[PDB]
Amino acid sequence: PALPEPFYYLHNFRAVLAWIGERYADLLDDQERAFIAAFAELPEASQALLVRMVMRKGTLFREGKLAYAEIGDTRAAVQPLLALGWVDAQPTLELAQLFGLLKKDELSQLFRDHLGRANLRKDALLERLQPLFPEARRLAEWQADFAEPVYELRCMALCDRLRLMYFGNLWQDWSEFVLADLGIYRYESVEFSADSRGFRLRADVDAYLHLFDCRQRFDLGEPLEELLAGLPGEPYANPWLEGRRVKLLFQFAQHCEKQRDFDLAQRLYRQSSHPGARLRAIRSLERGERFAEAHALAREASCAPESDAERQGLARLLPRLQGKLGLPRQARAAAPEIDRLDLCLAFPSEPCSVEWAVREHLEEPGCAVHYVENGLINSLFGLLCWEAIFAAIPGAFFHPFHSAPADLHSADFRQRRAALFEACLGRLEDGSYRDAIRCRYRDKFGLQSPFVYWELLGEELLEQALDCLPAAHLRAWFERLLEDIPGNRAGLPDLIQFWPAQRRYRMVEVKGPGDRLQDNQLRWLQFCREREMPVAVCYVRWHVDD
DNA sequence: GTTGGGATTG
DNA sequence: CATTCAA
DNA sequence: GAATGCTCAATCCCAACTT
Repeated sequence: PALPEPFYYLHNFRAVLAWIGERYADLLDDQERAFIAAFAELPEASQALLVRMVMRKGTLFREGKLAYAEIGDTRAAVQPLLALGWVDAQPTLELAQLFGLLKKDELSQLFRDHLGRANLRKDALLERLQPLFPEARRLAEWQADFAEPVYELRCMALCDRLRLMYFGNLWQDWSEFVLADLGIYRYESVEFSADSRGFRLRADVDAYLHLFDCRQRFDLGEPLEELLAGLPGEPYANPWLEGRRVKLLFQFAQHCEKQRDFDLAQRLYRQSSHPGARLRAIRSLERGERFAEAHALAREASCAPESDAERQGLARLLPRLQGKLGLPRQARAAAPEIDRLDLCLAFPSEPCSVEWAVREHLEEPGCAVHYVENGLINSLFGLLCWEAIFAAIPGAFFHPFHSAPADLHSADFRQRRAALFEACLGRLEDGSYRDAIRCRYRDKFGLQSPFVYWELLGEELLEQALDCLPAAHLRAWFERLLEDIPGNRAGLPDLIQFWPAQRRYRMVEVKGPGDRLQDNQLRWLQFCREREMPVAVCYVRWHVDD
């Protein structure tokens, strides 16, 4: 869609280098400063060519796929990069990499004397020929008549280290700059300290890179024996880093449980503080026929549960373990009688998921039904509390592209922000919360945020929600979300219906045939019907006339 | 000729 | 989380 | 009662599939 400067991407890259120079100046090593300075020495076209290679996929390129008009002649622009070693000409290629660079026609002809196989695909061709050609070669040693040179980028690790230093993570690309400049991504602007940055110590960057590496190798099928040997056993000082580690241990354990190695899964879950891990360790011990440990851990956990999810899970585990130890059957109570509404509806032909069906059936004159499912309540929260969620609390925002503060999932996130929350939530006690939300809605429309789904929240659903929802219910929900954000942001009922005449609402969780209530949904039903909130669960059967 | 997936571009 | 498994 | 399969559209290139 034509940004006016043909070098827009190079401009952005220079912006990141400068930014890292001022904010990270104390964290950079010798190789890094040499890279930034050397890059500043490059002629514009070689700078541009570099950034082009960095932003594309993989490290290997054919000269002809590197044509660009701002740069002109590619060979000329690449020569200064060859002199620094940041690009190899004539690298050494594994057969698979040769297969990445080459067309299937060229490859079919090249090895034609070893192909009697069949007409068959490219990946199969690679498979058949790999036991034949294990030894890597330069491109010239593969075929000497191939007339297009091939370049390999050699600085990608140092670039990824720069990316992660600027963004505080590796998932965000440099195209963040162009997508925000084009208005495809619109981020809220925070004014944060000129000393604000993602990483404090160099070793914390080093560690993020090590965990990231570990996840990569695991995803490639590496045995956990050397994976675990490589991880640190001791927990990290930096807590947000210990989150990454602890998540990784968690997935290792899940993989183990899949392999039915229950003792190791238990071990790995037990050394992780990841939310829900203790539960998975009890359940793993039970699966490993280790009942006494499972029971012990379950009693430990029930003394001081981590979450409501953990309370609910122990409620099933404990009695089954008690039974497995031959302990007396302990009396319990029935579920709090979910308030249910049965519907027998036409068979659609064709589907038409069931939630749309109930939503149609419940919509009459006078009744408005919306398929929202925790997007409306979270949105109302994010609108009211916007000014606290985006507060300039130090270390919460270090660059223009945050969709959420960095500490959003930290334990004292609310404490750090305390006043500003009881300010915002306070507007629920006077009348001002409606106006405040409508203005925040108009001001902030489209801005990326953790809790506000704008696509879902049209002006009409906003107005009906505002005038039909009690403020005290809003406060109840909003405090429940704040208490544990990541465990409570999901599970609200599929539908919500409004009767704007009498300003009334009811939420409806929809369940088709073969559908049952998840755990979080059940906790939200319990929470709602302890407030005498209007929730109902709707179970649907289909009618086929024959 | 003709789709369809993935890399690329702004 | 929406399909499969267990009596 | 429980075990498990990081968001844009428009465009260009290359593999696969028709007769």
